Amino acid sequence: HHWGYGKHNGPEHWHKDFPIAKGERQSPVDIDTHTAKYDPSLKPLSVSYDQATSLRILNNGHAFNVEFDDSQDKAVLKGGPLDGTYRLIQFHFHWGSLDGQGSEHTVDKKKYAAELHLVHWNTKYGDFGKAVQQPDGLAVLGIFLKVGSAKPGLQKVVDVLDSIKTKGKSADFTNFDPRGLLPESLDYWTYPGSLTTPPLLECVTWIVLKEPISVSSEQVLKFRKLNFNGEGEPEELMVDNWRPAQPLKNRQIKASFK
Ligand SMILES: CNc1c(F)c(S(N)(=O)=O)c(F)c(F)c1S(=O)(=O)CCc1ccccc1
Ligand SMILES: [Zn+2]
Repeated sequence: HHWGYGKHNGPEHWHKDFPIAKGERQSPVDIDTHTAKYDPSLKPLSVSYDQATSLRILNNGHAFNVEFDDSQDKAVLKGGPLDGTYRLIQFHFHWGSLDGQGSEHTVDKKKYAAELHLVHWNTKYGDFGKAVQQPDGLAVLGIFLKVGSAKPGLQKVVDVLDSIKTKGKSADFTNFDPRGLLPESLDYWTYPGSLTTPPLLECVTWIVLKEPISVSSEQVLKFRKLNFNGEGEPEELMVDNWRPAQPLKNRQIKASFK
């Protein structure tokens, strides 16, 4: 009876195994755009993905993960609100059963169809597993997806999904360039928060871009053909793998713009 994205094992149950679920800096949150504070001290985000080296794509049972070789100083996130250098380790998405839901963060209560998480760890902690044990261990760049025109830089991911349909499947995934997933603007909101799945560790500086990317209905439809189950088990479509917004408690969301 492990955690997941259903009635008896979904987000409202996670606190029994992971009591930090009711902690002081949980994610996601609703972003109140009127209450977010413009912070003229915030720097432009520096996203340096030119040398990123993707390796593989994996269905981990609740998302698909595009993994990068993070053993050199390649794909890094810096600036913005961050004090160090954070290295890209992987990206994944959260999405809905319907276009009207799927994002984890919300913007004035608006839910997007999906949300992309580009996950980076602080190089001062040496590796990802040590970083998640620190309050400044991770920087996650969150990007909303809306349904409209296709995202061409997404299609290589979409097309490999039929090869990783079920939990535990992987496929080689080299030469994927994550710059194809970024909107034109790097304007953002930022706040201190957590992993949005168990173990829910309070280790994340969230950086959420204001500008969504467009993907086509056919692209998100292929996300929804994935399965939470393993091969040879009853089929459970991988949909609604998002945590709802959590209490903001004693936090301020800062805006890089306006
Ligand atoms: C990639 N690591 C990761 C993560 F990025 C996030 S999120 N949604 O970005 O805060 C999580 F919520 C999260 F829980 C993890 S995990 O590696 O500890 C547990 C395994 C896992 C892997 C992929 C997606 C979610 C959780
Ligand atoms: Zn995520």
